[PDB]
Amino acid sequence: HHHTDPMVSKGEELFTGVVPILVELDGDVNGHKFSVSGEGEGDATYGKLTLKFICTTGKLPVPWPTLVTTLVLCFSRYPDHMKQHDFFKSAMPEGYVQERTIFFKDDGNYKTRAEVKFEGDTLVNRIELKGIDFKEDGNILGHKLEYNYNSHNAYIMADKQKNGIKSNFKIRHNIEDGSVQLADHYQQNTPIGDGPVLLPDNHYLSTQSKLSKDPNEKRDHMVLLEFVTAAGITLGMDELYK
Repeated sequence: HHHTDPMVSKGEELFTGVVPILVELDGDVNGHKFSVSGEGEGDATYGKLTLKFICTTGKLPVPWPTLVTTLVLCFSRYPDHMKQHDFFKSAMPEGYVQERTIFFKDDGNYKTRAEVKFEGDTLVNRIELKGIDFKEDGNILGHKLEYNYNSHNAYIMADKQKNGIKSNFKIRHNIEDGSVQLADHYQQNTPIGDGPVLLPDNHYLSTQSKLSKDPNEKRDHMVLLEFVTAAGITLGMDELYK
């Protein structure tokens, strides 16, 4: 890697090559307590994540797809002309707090708080999840969601007052009967360290995820292949290719 901005070189230097990932979640949804462990690898050069998650308490009391957004946007591919907008890498290695409220339309809410930071060479995502006001017969506690996932765009805006970022975005979960369960995401990220961070201009992250199962695995689990790419800022003075 070679950038003219030493602040960019610093972040890029930590996400060179393949980085091992640990994910830890403690959850309580309507008093159903559960835990999830995840392991895999991230490759920020390709925006590529490969993760396997296991429910360590037994059967997951909510559908796996409802946890995908909660269960490491520092592995996003930022194109070269946008690297000065990568908040996520700039906060490393001390890390950042990621907070969300997820409103399931006509159902309950998840509240999440995560610390994303390095423990030695390992990127760790440690999460507390609280779920309240879910319908026992609804799409979530009723397990009526399909085991699949769509492509989304998450718009990222600076919050200069907290030296962080915020995002609002909608996830669509396919229901078994061909309908859709909307999940409205509100997100804020703040640095853990007191050092400076890159505060971005408005842009979006483009996501694509595939869910699968390990045919040899007897525990309740999810295999996740995810790609994340930053976009929405164009290159040139009108223009390089014109």
